[PDB]
Amino acid sequence: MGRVIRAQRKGAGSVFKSHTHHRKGPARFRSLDFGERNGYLKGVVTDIIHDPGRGAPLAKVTFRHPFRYKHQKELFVAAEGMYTGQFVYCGRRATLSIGNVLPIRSVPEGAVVCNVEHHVGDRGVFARASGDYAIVISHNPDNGTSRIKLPSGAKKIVPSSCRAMIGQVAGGGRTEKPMLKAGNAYHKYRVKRNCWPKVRGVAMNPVEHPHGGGNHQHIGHASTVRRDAPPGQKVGLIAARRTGRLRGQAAATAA
RNA sequence: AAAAGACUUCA
RNA sequence: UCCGUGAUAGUUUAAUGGUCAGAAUGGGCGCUUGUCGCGUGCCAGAUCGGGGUUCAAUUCCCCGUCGCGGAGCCA
RNA sequence: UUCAUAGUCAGAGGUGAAAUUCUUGGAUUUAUGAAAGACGAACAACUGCGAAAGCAUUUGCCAAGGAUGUUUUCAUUAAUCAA
RNA sequence: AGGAGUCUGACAUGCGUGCGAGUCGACGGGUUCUGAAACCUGGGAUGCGCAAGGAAGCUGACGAGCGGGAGGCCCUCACGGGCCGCACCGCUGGCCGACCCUGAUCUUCUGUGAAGGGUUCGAGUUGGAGCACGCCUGUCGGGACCCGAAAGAUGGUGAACUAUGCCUGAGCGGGGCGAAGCCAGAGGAAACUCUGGUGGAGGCUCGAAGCGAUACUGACGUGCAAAUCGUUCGUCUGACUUGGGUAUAGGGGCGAAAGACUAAUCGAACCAUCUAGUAGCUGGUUCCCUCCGAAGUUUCCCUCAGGAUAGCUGGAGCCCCGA
RNA sequence: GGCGCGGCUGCUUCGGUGAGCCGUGCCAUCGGGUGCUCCAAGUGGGCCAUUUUUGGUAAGCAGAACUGGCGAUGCG
RNA sequence: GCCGAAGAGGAGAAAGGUUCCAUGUGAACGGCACUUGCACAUGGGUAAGCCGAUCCUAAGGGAAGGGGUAACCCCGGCGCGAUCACGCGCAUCCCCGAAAGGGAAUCGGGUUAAGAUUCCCGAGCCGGGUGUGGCGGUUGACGGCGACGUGAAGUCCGGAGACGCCGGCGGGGGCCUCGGGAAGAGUUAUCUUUUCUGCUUAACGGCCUGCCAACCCUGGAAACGGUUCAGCCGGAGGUAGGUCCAGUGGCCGGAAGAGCACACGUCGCGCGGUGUCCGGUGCGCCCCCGGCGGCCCAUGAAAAUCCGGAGGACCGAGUACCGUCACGCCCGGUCGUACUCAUAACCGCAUCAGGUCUCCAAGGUGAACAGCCUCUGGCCAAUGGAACAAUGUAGGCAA
RNA sequence: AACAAAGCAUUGCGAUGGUCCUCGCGGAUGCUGACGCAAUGUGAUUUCUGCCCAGUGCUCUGAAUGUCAAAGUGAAGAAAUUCAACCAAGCGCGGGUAAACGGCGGGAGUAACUAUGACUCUCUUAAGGUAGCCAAAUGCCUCGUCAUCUAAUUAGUGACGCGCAUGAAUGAAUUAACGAGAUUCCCACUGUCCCUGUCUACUAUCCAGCGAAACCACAGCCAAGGGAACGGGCUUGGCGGAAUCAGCGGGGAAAGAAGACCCUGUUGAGCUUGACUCUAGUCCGACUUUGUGAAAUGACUUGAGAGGUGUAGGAUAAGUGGGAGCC
RNA sequence: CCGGUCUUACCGGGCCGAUCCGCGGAAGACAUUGUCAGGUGGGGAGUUUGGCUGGGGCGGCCAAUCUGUUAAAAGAUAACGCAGGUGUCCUAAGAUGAGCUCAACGAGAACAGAAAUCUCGUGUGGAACAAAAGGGUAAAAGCUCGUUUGAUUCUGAUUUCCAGUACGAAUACGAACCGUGAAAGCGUGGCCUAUCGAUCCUUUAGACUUCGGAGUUUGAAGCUAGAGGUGUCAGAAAAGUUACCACAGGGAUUACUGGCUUGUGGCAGCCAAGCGUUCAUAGCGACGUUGCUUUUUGAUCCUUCGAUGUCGGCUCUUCCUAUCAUUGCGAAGCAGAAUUCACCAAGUGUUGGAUUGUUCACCCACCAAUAGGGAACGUGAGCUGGGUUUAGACCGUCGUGAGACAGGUUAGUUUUACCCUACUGAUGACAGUGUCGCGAUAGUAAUUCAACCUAGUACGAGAGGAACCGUUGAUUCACACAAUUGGU
Repeated sequence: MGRVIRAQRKGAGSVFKSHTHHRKGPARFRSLDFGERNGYLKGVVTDIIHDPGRGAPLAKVTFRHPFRYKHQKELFVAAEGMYTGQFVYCGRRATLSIGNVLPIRSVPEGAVVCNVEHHVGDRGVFARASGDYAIVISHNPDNGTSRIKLPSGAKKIVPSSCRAMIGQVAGGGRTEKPMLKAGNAYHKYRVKRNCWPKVRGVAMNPVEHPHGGGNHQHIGHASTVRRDAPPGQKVGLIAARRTGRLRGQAAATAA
């Protein structure tokens, strides 16, 4: 049989983890007391600070409104075009301006949003990463459902009460340009949850992977491996729909 | 609104 | 050199239950067409070499020539 | 087109002819409703405008340019031009 | 000097001794010496026997010689035969259950049971037995004559070595080359261009501290050293080097993945235990003498480096033909 | 071993025969090289020579047969 | 003669664990001698308010439900006022975790065989904790256009500490250096003299000509002007100029006719001299420090502590209220400190050519490497003797 | 030359993510969000990346038909035991899918000089090797053949060439820079060489002192022969004055290691897989947790009705007691 | 609004002052656990993975069974010994009885050749009997015809199995029961010589037995007998790799050195077809045949697996002769003359380079010629370390894969202080002394070339082109010295 394949090493352990202490703080969207046509939540962006845990920026927002419990703060997710000294509005009668957060119901159809909730008050799930955005296609006055298209193209049915932020996430185009030092890849790995560099399965000797062994390097068996297959076996193309470059489309996806 | 291709050189 | 794996018409290549052998292409003959070709009807194998068993062997054994794959450590 | 809902049967799609495709797990075709994306039919004409490329939903905003008419200014100031 | 047939059980025996169709004694009490033990005794325990068969019902006799050949007698005695007579072996056949067949008398619910035969198996006579301990010898066993491997398993102890991570510090002489783009000078309508020039980017170059470890296939090779020395060679602002504090622990970890690395131990760490593993394999197994004196063949066998069963041997008893 | 007497029996005609059995009498060049029982051993891998072989060019080959020796046998 | 970033200088971390100092020995050690020693024996030495521990918090060791797991084992009111005694307010807890992250305060001279920034002598300061008076002030401060300089419960907001890499200007430091040239030392087969040491003093109470950066100060009013090493800056008002703030291990000057030797000259004391010398060069951008530009698919710790903004209920009469000066005092209650730190004190079985961390990158010529040096300083490794063949190992040169 | 790498592709993932550790809590995912995370293939640039879905892998839809477990459910039935009906995922039935595993052959005849073959055939098993490269770090034959270079070159380089057995992300070709990587040539130079010398140093040697191990059944001459066929010693021959110093290591099958090779042993161990058997994990159906009801559509009591398909018989003799009369 | 107070006042307490009333979301009889069922399931774990055998593989059956030969044996008898069969096929391809007798050849029949068919004559085992071999048999055991069912049940003495060991098989009976047949008899499977499967379980057969108060149904348990898998045939449920390896052993067994052999290899003799114009023997020489060597290859398995260090090379000593050169020779198809073949002969020589790890061999210029063969393929307590031959890696080929190849490639370690012995070299007693000597005996030193004299002679048509001494010098080796030249 074998010594454990790296995929089990994910598992638990100090080596597989991110530097979670290092991450900058929780960036959850403030669950509104109530009302909010301008300023029972008014923010000023004061600063824009990088998030190591995702590599795109946050905007530092204060947020100052009262009560007790009152709760306010802090570093909310940046959208494109957010600047120091711009106003942020968070809630139901917030102005429809980029950087403001409000429930989907309040948003006009055809407006790009980010930090969209799965479930109301979870504060925001979908459209997060750099330069991505969901697109709110349908509402109507929809008591029942607000239809949003996520960046993959899947059309998601969400409760109209789910809040989102208008605009697309900052940092777009990050993906376009090539890393162009091994060392650039290296530090970028250090920050995230990953064991790098990666040795190819074929490169190893048999004990380390299903791919390993053989004088010349090659996968002894067919690469694409079972949904049924157990952990340790399941490597390569897991249960692949198709392979090789030709004749597909993006995901389509029914409701 | 057309199934269907060729066809040696110099005179 | 050892263990595995085949061969059937000019060529590529199906097939059986022991009594029965095919296809496609290529080719041989007509018709298309002014003439070739595209197309259209017609035709034609000692099942590798070899011996044995049987009522009857293309089919069941054994050998061999060739073409294949796969092994051949610790020097 | 997709989604949902209504109803419903043996086709549909497509062409030269067909097949691929789609198809009983109820399609397509049919009605209404939603969201998204694209484009502006009808209008659009031997037609108008920008220096040219080009530019066509109506509608609102900033701001340009060519007509004219004035006889105001420079009173012939100007023209074309490789780089 | 130490260093190998031990220990006792079972099952089978040899040799011996007491009673002998039963024998056989714990445990208690009774009692001395002695922690002992002994003796009397109830007599546990109910073996092996005393007769057997078989799934189970349930059933269940002991008479005979024949031959060889022990020995007595009769005789008659130089010889000698006749008879019985039993050892013991060979040979014969009936019986008692089981199987199968015929079954009387008859009982008359029901079936028992004379006579007789076949058949194999076991049993019974002239082939009548044991028990008990001791002392032997074997077999199997328990570590099983003794030593001798790699192992597998459980639970602990290791990241002071080393791998990777994290935290937080520290280190990199000096020199070379010259990316951003802007000045002047100069051109063009613009676009932007030429030449001088500045500034300095870099898993950049030559190289110090520091890291690494290519070559002599040198020196050493019971060393300075359980991987060292000299000289050579590579890197040296980076995916770099490194101090400390520190994660991740055994088919698990860690690996830029070599089966590399986890305290001199890694294709599965170390410790202790299971454990006196287990070895058809190698080695060894310690006093004298006597009588006789090998096999290296045959069938079976996951069988051919062994078992098994005869074959080859030898002892111990019993008896009196054979080329 | 052979004979006679007497009983019983068999297989194969209500048919012919011996054989078997029992009972009873009669008459007849070697020389212990040897039987039976219990329990135990190494084995349960050989060799060679001679003779006869079969394979193999052969072989200090391989593999049998028949025997004597070595193994386990001194001494000359 | 050798050692030179330490093939052998100084200070230390870990680790050792008394190895240190002294005296006395010499059986064993030291791979040999030994009078010696890091061997043996006996005595002796380490002294902290101001060094460090200590307090904080960082990967994480986690204490704290519930629950798997028998189980081992593993994941995830308190506080404060308040004096008369009593009531009021809130959100994520609490310890360990760096003797090299962060941090309240000390130097100079002297002295011991052995300690020493540790005791002393002089001087200073801190922290923590009760009294005192000078007065600076009083319906909670004047001055300076301004900037800015010279009370107090309930209650919110917060810096410093506190932070990456590259390049790299500026201040100035101790250096290196030169000369005027003291004071005093070398030395001349044969001189000019030069050459050499040497001229040195705190921490810090007080003064500063106080750089850069910010001055959206004021004031001025540039459409081309100012200005850098470079980028730049400006009419959301440039350059002048009237102002500010504002560093330092940094100028001054005091601490300080406090101070031990440096050297010579002296029995001892003393006395003189040096310590109250002058001036400057060399991007040595070195270490400390303040700025700038550039850079990252990569963004560079936290808390303790120090410390103030507010925004204020209450309280301000010959009564009564605060806060730097000064000052007076007490406390200062814990542990550690020796020595080695390595070709002999660590790890490696050894007095092992191995391995093992920080600072001293400013010692002189030459910065191409390497060498040589010197007032630091340190050393001649536990074997010698006499020849010198071949063999061998290091190694030069060969027509 | 291995690994990494930046760059290039497939695939899984809609969040309580899929995936890893874990009985579990929970954690790691991720205090992230498809421009993200995992799982894998290949490996800068540049030009490119052909054909095959038959087998294997995997995936898709399956409201319909042959196979497809258990339970509940029906039949015989005292049980139970035998049988049925229902049927998931899974075989079947069908498709997609090679930058998935991988594959890319076979033999023929033929031109108006011969030569050669543009031209006509199919089969295994899906296809039948395109661009390139090619005497290859892949070529057996083999030092292939030609050329360069050298005197002379199994080397090296260039060209050819049915390639024993090249070839496209099992990546093909190509290629600047880089390199303690592999091979070759030239100049410079030289003691590597002709061919050895002298010289230094420390050893050596000798002296004083200190003072070891390995190893040791064995006395220890040569040439022959013999012998278990590789004798220091038997046998015959031949030689030898001992002892001691220094050396060259010929021999003692010299010491040093119970051969790593190889064979066996009903030995071990790591690894593999479509041997065997199992065990986690995943998918899927059922049972508890568990409470409701629309009806559509299955079923049971009573009660009141339409009627009851064996030969002949108008039609109603399905089959039982009753049975001479009920209004 | 109330209370307290000093009611031109001050304090406390309650209510109202943007509200009455009555944790959030999602989702819900699912899901998630708990449990069970089917499917996938080297992710993990435990395991196995057939012998023989001229080494194990790899091919093969010679792990069961028959035979002619082997086989010397009455019986028993080996080899991967020769030769070849059986693992089926048969209710007629059995049984019996009556009745017939061949295969085949000649002769005869228009057509028919394959021509049967039909006839006659001769016809002894040559035919016929399913099937190997072999042996057997002529009113049959073979043929023909009818009938029949005994290929029935149960039992077995005994032989084979095997000298005593099982299943199997045979060779007979008896008991029961039939047939045919005239019957006597024959008939206990196949002409004969004999043609296969335990053990649990299951299956059924027949009858009977049995399962713990009585009583009654259901099944179970069982005796005796037959059929269902074991061809690894006297009976396992069952694949590989390891070059990462490990262990116990074996020279019981390989590679490998040695030894035996000597087919192979090398060399020779004999004979002499034949060719060389003619001429066997100047030369060349087949077929055939006998040998010698031990230095290639093969064979064997004696020696070592508690260890024999590998190839190639280098250097260093020694040898053989089957002689390449040199000396002396003989013949010639030897006019000179280059030569060609061969005799005696081992003294001395036998080289330097290019490719390749190479040995070998190819090539180049040399040379007088650049011989071959042994000494453990002489030579690792000398060296070297390129190949071979570990662990890393690539390519090609094969394999599902681990991984493999007498397929290629890059990288990849060389321990020891000499006790004995051997020799080189130095010491060194006894004896009446030192020195000078003798010389038994022991080691070997000179080899070869070029050129000149002879001679442009001999010999020769010519072309070309010799000898002996006499002279000079140099290659190679040895000893030695150092004036010179050269090094230091």
